[PDB]
Amino acid sequence: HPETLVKVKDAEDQLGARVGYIELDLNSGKILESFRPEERFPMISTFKVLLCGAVLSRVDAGQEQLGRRIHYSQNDLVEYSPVTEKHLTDGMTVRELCSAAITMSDNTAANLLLTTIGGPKELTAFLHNMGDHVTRLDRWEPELNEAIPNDERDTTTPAAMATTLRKLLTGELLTLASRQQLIDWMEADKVAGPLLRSALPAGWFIADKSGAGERGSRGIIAALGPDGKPSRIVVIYTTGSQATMDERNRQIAEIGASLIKHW
Ligand SMILES: [K+]
Ligand SMILES: [K+]
Repeated sequence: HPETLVKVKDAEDQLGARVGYIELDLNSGKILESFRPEERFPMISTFKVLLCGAVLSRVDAGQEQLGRRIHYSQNDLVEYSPVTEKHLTDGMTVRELCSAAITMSDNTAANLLLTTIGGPKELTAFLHNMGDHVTRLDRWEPELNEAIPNDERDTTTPAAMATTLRKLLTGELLTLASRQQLIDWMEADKVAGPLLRSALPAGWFIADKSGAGERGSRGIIAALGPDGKPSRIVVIYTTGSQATMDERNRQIAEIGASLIKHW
């Protein structure tokens, strides 16, 4: 609904930065509303859902086991690795790493998983192979969060990310076991606290992944809907703002409040 575009525009006024937005019908794939749908924005941590989608695809193809244990060392730890920093000696399984990466925003976990699939180049190849010719991952954590103005490395567009997430959560790319495992990881409630979840009415379903990077970069991807069943995909990104994290969060939430109101 255009009333939501009013809020997206208000957000740009408040943040002094670009905001990309898209609302997609989960069932049909029809774009319901958009703002800067084909402009690039850093994916930041939202790329982790795509990463684990590629991991699950390999599990489906028998090239990976969710129960496989991976050991690493202090040499592998990068900034913000809450789960991995405490399993240096125990190691972690592929399943535990995807859970840590998606639900706990663990960066080392994402790097370990990137290594298992062949790195940024293979994630990008995976994306292209499924029809996403826009999204690209070029670097590892933490450099992929640089958000350099006008840099296309590690970026997506609201439209590409929304369409790719729909394909991952519907259709045939993943087996039902994998689709649901991906959704379950996105449903866990740990990170996306003050964003779209804060605006969600009771009984509504939401599977999401938010991210924050350098230079004001922020983003969230989500599948949500009433009655514990998702029916739409929403993708919001912004980069370049000098506003506080709290200010950026409030704007994203206000956009969510509007989307819900005019559902
Ligand atoms: K290393
Ligand atoms: K989540």
